[PDB]
Amino acid sequence: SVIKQEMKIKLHMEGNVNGHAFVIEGDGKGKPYDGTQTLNLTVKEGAPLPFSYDILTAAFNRAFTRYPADIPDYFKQTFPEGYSWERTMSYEDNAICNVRSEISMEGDCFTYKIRFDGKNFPPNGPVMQKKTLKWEPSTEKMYVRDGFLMGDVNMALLLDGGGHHRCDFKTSYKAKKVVQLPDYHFVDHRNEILSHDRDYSKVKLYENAVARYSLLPSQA
Amino acid sequence: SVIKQEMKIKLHMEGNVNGHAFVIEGDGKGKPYDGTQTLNLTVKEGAPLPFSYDILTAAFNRAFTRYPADIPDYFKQTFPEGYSWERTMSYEDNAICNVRSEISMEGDCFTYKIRFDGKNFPPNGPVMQKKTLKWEPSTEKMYVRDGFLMGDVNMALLLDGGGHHRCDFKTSYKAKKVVQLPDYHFVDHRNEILSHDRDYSKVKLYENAVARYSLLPSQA
Repeated sequence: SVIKQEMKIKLHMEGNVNGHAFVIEGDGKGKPYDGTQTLNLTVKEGAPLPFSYDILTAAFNRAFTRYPADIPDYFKQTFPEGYSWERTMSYEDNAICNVRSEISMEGDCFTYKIRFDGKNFPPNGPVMQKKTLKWEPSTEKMYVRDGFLMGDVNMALLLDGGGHHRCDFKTSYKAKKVVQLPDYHFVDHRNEILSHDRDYSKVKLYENAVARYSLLPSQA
Repeated sequence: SVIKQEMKIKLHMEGNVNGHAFVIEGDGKGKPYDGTQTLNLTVKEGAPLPFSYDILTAAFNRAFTRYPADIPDYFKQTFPEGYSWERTMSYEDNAICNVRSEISMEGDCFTYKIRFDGKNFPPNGPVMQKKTLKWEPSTEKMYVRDGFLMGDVNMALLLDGGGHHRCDFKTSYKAKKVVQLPDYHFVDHRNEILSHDRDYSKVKLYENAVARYSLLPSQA
């Protein structure tokens, strides 16, 4: 127990999407070993945000993932020292976001330092017209590369007028300390905005994440 | 009924990979409602194949998917008229495969006509050096686009060595008749070569495939 049953979170995000600068801070709590967490996010500059808040939410810590015992837990092993991750979000209309987060801990509180850059979103697309409703749930594919951990996930925004808008995430997760490396595996996610105000200047955000091998057995 | 509890398969693939021409035929059988199947495949022209057989396996029919009653089964509903699909396989060293399959039915037998083109495999890469061991199991994400069904999946080739070579599959599945369209969902896979002669001129190939929604409940 360096990672406790219950851990708090603090976070600072600096961002810019299609020219628009903003700053968001968050406070929250979760249960690393259950893989659940809840954050309260507050826009401190750049309100009201002229884009879909959904592009931001996965930026706001795989320490909150239920890991089974037969899969080494890359993320919980790197604490107290921590880790950082970097991600590219590639949208099917050629927008991209590049994100970096640096994760630390002190006592029972994680702290994140986040940079968020989005660009080339079409001005009449679903992101810039706030036409998204949520992220679908997902299955991220986890795999070791050059001594560290990668995660790739096919994501999808549910639009009103129930089509989808696809986005591919690739993330490199880098432990500060060397750790027992896991075999290829999956992390199932469901990310959800539970409540927001009109502007999305205040958001309550929840994630459930559960790591696993395939449900399907191997044939002899 | 139409799709029986047991359906036989016959197929014919015409292929080219890095300039090398080949033809493969196969016979076998499966259980469309269990999502299981076995194929016995034979290289008719182009032996010995100079590249990894693994790049071909996913080309060798989502009617072999166990669908739960609460998710419309797009693939079983298109029979007996059939369907076709078109796929890009995009490898991380920028090799690329483009694949087409036309799927038909006679009585208790599916027949496929497959066109496989692969190119830009680097000559010391693991595909042309036959350093691949298998695909990992995967989770394909299914969503409707303009009245048909797309499936995207992050795939990975386990390497003789211990690392992985990533490949992204994008597939359009086009039913030949109007059919009840499913909501966003997931198909889990595990494709496996069970046995092969030494040149892979004979190969016994197995797939297990089960459709579902997220394992994780929503939060209200």
